[PDB]
Amino acid sequence: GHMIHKLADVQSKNIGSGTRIWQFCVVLPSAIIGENCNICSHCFIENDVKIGNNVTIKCGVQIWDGIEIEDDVFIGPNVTFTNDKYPRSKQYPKEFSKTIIKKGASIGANATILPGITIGENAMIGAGAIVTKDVLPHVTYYSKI
Amino acid sequence: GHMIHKLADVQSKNIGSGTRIWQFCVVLPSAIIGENCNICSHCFIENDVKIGNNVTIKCGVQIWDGIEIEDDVFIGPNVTFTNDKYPRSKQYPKEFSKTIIKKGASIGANATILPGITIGENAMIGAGAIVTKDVLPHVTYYSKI
Amino acid sequence: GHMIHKLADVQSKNIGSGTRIWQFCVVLPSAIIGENCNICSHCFIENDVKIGNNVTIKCGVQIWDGIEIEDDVFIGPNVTFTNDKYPRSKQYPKEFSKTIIKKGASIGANATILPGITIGENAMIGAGAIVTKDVLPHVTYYSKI
Ligand SMILES: CC(C)(COP(=O)(O)OP(=O)(O)OC[C@H]1O[C@@H](n2cnc3c(N)ncnc32)[C@H](O)[C@@H]1OP(=O)(O)O)[C@@H](O)C(=O)NCCC(=O)NCCS
Ligand SMILES: CC(C)(COP(=O)(O)OP(=O)(O)OC[C@H]1O[C@@H](n2cnc3c(N)ncnc32)[C@H](O)[C@@H]1OP(=O)(O)O)[C@@H](O)C(=O)NCCC(=O)NCCS
Ligand SMILES: CC(C)(COP(=O)(O)OP(=O)(O)OC[C@H]1O[C@@H](n2cnc3c(N)ncnc32)[C@H](O)[C@@H]1OP(=O)(O)O)[C@@H](O)C(=O)NCCC(=O)NCCS
Ligand SMILES: Cc1cn([C@H]2C[C@H](O)[C@@H](COP(=O)(O)OP(=O)(O)O[C@H]3O[C@H](C)[C@@H](O)[C@H](N)[C@H]3O)O2)c(=O)[nH]c1=O
Ligand SMILES: Cc1cn([C@H]2C[C@H](O)[C@@H](COP(=O)(O)OP(=O)(O)O[C@H]3O[C@H](C)[C@@H](O)[C@H](N)[C@H]3O)O2)c(=O)[nH]c1=O
Ligand SMILES: Cc1cn([C@H]2C[C@H](O)[C@@H](COP(=O)(O)OP(=O)(O)O[C@H]3O[C@H](C)[C@@H](O)[C@H](N)[C@H]3O)O2)c(=O)[nH]c1=O
Ligand code: NA
Repeated sequence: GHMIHKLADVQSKNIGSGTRIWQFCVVLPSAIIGENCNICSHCFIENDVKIGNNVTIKCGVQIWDGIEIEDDVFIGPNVTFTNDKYPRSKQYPKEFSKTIIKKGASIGANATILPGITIGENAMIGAGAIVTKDVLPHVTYYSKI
Repeated sequence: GHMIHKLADVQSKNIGSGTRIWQFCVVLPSAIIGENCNICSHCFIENDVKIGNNVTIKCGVQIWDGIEIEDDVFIGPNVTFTNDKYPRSKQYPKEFSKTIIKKGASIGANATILPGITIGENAMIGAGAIVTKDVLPHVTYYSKI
Repeated sequence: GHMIHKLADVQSKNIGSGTRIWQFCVVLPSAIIGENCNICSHCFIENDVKIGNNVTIKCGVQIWDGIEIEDDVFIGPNVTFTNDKYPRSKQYPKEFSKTIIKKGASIGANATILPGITIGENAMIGAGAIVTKDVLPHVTYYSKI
């Protein structure tokens, strides 16, 4: 089975065995979540979303439509994803940009990921980084201070 | 009418027709919100706050006392506002700094807005930007990496 | 007494007189919180956590295992802490890195604090800063744009 906290609003039935979803999470009906994930408190997970197995999503993360997370990915707290490069209120694009975070990659706390981004397998994104371009497999990327 | 999610704590009656306020939002009594706004999950909206019509506020946004949002504004997820330039615990200023986000402006995901800031009409703030000075109407501003 | 909002999940009994804990907070059993703290909405507070007296924690803050906050500290909204320098999903270190935020220090909104960091007494961390090294007592530190 999976553990859905009574204080979460989980509307998806597509949740793998051993997955925990914690307090004050919202998960919309079409979200797919694999086995042995940890979805920590205060996350939002939209409809057009696929999350693999053994994925850690720390508190305060929103996963928008068009975002895929592969197996064994770590997403740090307050990591921010985007799917609309030039957002204007009530101006809905035909297609949202797709982001993919590839197997085993890690995104540091409070990093910001621009639309249409690929983060390669086993990459490491520094805490607080702004990711405006694809990060290659196994690369450590951070924003200079 | 307006839609207030049963899992929100909305204490304001000042909410325009067609406005949606989603799960785990807090809205204090004196907040004014216009028509056809979307206040996504996990937002906080204080008392001395005015939000216009057709405003999109994505997840994880707090709008403090002294902040005005004009019509047609887009606020990206996890955008952070401030109203106290030199904060010390339990040291309350006589007046909070005022921020105004002007008609049609857009603030990218996880941007940070310093106190007393004006963001001009139709401006575009890059995701993850730190805004330490006013942004002119129609200007695209982002922090260099 | 202390005020625990009915919409918070506070599991700790170790909460000082005059402390307020607001909506959609999670506080795990072993957390220690002093007197006259304000824990604003949408915070997460883990087990191996000590918070002193008169501490302000604004919305959207997570305090992980290994983090101590001394008296009179101000933590801005959406400040992000970390306790694992090279995070990989399901790879648990023997010891989490310890962070200490020393008496009277202030951390600006949406700042990011790397693991093992000391922020000295009465320091001021700029909004949106990335803190990769200890900040000395009474120093104002911010990330250049
Ligand atoms: C990116 C990271 C892996 C760097 O590790 P590293 O390659 O060992 O880097 P170092 O610690 O040797 O630092 C090298 C330099 O980059 C800087 N730097 C390190 N991490 C940085 C970051 N995230 N942003 C900006 N600069 C950073 C250091 O200040 C140092 O600068 P210097 O050479 O001028 O002294 C690490 O700092 C990090 O960000 N880890 C993620 C932590 C996290 O978010 N955990 C998840 C929540 S628990
Ligand atoms: C700011 C923004 C509009 C820039 O669009 P643009 O003017 O087309 O910019 P470009 O994509 O041409 O990039 C120009 C340069 O600025 C950099 N850049 C772009 N956006 C940046 C940002 N937010 N922060 C830092 N650098 C940024 C690019 O890396 C590029 O650098 P280069 O010239 O060295 O290659 C866009 O990148 C952005 O941030 N959009 C907001 C996304 C968002 O938050 N959506 C809301 C949630 S869905
Ligand atoms: C860091 C801070 C205290 C700086 O105050 P200060 O020392 O008076 O700095 P100034 O306003 O004189 O700015 C000096 C320069 O640093 C820049 N700067 C200021 N704060 C900055 C920040 N947080 N990040 C990056 N640059 C910053 C300014 O743009 C200015 O650049 P310039 O010299 O090129 O014009 C203040 O800007 C700040 O970040 N306050 C925290 C606000 C907050 O988070 N409040 C909590 C929530 S209410
Ligand atoms: C009991 C409880 C837990 N949680 C979440 C938030 C908390 O940190 C986490 C603990 O589960 P875990 O499996 O021990 O930890 P997790 O894998 O998420 O993260 C930990 O390990 C990794 C490797 C570190 O990088 C990370 N910084 C740690 O927090 O689960 C909640 O969100 N609510 C809860 O009530
Ligand atoms: C069903 C549901 C929705 N929401 C919020 C969060 C979700 O993304 C949003 C969907 O409503 P929308 O009107 O389709 O989308 P919105 O206008 O907010 O944003 C979308 O369109 C803009 C133009 C894009 O830039 C943006 N990135 C998109 O998310 O409403 C919640 O917070 N909880 C919910 O249960
Ligand atoms: C009524 C209510 C309040 N709160 C929190 C969030 C809100 O901003 C705060 C008000 O309490 P306060 O003691 O007046 O304010 P606080 O000390 O936290 O912060 C204020 O003063 C400091 C000095 C400023 O730097 C800061 N920017 C201010 O918000 O308490 C909630 O989280 N939920 C609530 O329902
Ligand atoms: Na943030």
